Amino acid sequence: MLEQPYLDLAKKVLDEGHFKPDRTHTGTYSIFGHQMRFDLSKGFPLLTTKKVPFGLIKSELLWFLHGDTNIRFLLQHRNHIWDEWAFEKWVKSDEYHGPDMTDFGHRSQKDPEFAAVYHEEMAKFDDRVLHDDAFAAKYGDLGLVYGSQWRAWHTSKGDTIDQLGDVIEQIKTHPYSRRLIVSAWNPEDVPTMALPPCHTLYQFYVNDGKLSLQLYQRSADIFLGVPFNIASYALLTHLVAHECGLEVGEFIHTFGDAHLYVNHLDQIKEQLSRTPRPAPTLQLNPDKHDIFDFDMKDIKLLNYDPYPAIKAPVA
Amino acid sequence: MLEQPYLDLAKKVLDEGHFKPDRTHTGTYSIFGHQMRFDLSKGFPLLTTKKVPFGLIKSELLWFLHGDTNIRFLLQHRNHIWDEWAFEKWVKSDEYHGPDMTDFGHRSQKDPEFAAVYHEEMAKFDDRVLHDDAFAAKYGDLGLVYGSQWRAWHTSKGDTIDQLGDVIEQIKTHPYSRRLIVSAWNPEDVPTMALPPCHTLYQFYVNDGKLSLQLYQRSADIFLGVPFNIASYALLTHLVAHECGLEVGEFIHTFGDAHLYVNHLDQIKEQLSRTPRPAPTLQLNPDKHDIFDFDMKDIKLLNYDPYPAIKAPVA
Ligand SMILES: O=c1ccn(C2C[C@H](O)[C@@H](COP(=O)(O)O)O2)c(=O)[nH]1
Ligand SMILES: O=c1ccn(C2C[C@H](O)[C@@H](COP(=O)(O)O)O2)c(=O)[nH]1
Repeated sequence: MLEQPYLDLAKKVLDEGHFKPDRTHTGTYSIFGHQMRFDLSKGFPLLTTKKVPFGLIKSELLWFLHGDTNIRFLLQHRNHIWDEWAFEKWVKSDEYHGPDMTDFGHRSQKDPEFAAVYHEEMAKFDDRVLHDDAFAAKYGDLGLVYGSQWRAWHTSKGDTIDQLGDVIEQIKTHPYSRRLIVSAWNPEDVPTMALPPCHTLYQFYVNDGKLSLQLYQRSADIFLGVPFNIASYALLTHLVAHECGLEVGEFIHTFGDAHLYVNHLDQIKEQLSRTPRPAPTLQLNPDKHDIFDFDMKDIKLLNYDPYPAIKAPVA
Repeated sequence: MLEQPYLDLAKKVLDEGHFKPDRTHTGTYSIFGHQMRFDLSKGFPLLTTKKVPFGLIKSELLWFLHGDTNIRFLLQHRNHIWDEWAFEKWVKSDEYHGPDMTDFGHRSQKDPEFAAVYHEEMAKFDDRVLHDDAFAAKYGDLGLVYGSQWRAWHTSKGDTIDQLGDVIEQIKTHPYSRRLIVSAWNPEDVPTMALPPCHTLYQFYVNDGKLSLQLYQRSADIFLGVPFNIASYALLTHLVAHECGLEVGEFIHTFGDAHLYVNHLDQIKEQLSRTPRPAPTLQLNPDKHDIFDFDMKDIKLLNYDPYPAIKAPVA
């Protein structure tokens, strides 16, 4: 059905998987080079064989579209995906006096109480960001995330480029350009970076009255991370169709290392026995139109009827 | 056989082609999103159903690998592909006194003698670049081509980054990195550019002892331009295997708008009736090893037995 392209992508790695060590050797089955297409006029690519939080997808897409870099917008939308990127530098200088949280990702995972001390000093940190302009301003700002790469590229001779906002004036005035790319990869500040962008680039395209978008994902954690990535970029494809006064066609996901983290093998076999359900259908607020100054309430998901959720081990 | 992935890519555009105007409306049949793989241990992807100049492929790849930007290296290797990018600014100021060559690409195409005056003032220009250091230095330097993007990215706080030379120290010391990308797309100087890079990026990958490379081509002229692109990047895949002391696996070509220029339809039907011949096999000089300071003589093609050539109308 609509997601069938996803569930085969997980079976091919279950058959071509080269075991590849990486991580800290930790374990992967991977393929290199894969492309899967979703026809967004049949429905929205949110999985029906795992319940995926559409709420944490739109909160983050609209952080991206507002051009935002600050953990504070996400936290005051209960969406906590980016938190330890900034809870990481909290565990760094000056005011960091007290607990350990020392490359903590490792020890909460293996912990009775290392994790709860991790878990509390983190909400200490979080309801701080929510509450003082100076802490928030200092440590809640990640610097180089997608809102800053998409809406403010940093130039020599200091400017900021709005990459997004210029390819959409470009899709309004020249529908047939093959130069409609946004690149989240700047190669200058990429070794001075903690997580090199994974959505490296995407490219839109107008065929007869309708818009599509293709994405180069440099590395994708098949089970835990692709469920979420398919709907973030098939959301943005509906939103820029919205603003360009166009119709909606295809979302093409193309992949570099597509992998299955090894600690995740029993779980993805379980969803692999489930049978699809019909996918939801997304509609968007008709009367506001500039997506950049949209809020949660203008995006709704109807008839999402998921299977239950499959809980992680994480990546 | 080995190239069979190419000839089907031309038949799918002959069946899915949306006619798309572009050019100056001029004419195209295109698809959006396509991926074709070549297993480089069966042989080299140079077409056997068109004779493709392996000589103009390696001259240009080694310009790229030397980090060169100057029409002069290519001209003193009889390879003239980049010439009118710099013959274009010749038709610009100061010393440009005399002929017309005014967006000339158009009028030589439709010309009795507009073209020969185009054709002579161009060799005037060419054996000039070959002969004075100042003209050559001034107009034979294109500025932003692949040697300058691959081997000298331009940073804020003026440096130049060697993108290539760092991912190969990276493939020698960390074979399993999914962050091995080179991007030829800088989004700052891309509207102040005549031809936005078409090979936007590529990404290498080490699976068990062997190297592969995947390429995102933003726009590719199926008949006249892909024959050449497959062997330029499947050359570079053999050359960096060479230097990393590794083996050779796959070349994955992934595509954005793959198109068939309309003036080219009878010609690509003709090659489409030909039957493959076995592809050549490339060997490289064993005893020199740093590819960056290689010359023509270290790359040889054996048993290339092509069909005849199919002459263009151009793109
Ligand atoms: O939603 C997400 C989150 C993470 N990753 C990945 C891919 C790898 O598992 C890891 C990044 O590691 P590198 O590929 O950058 O080493 O995170 C995704 O693909 N999607
Ligand atoms: O060897 C080549 C030469 C040119 N092009 C292309 C693609 C388009 O035909 C044109 C570039 O036009 P834009 O896509 O940049 O508009 O040149 C290639 O793909 N390969």
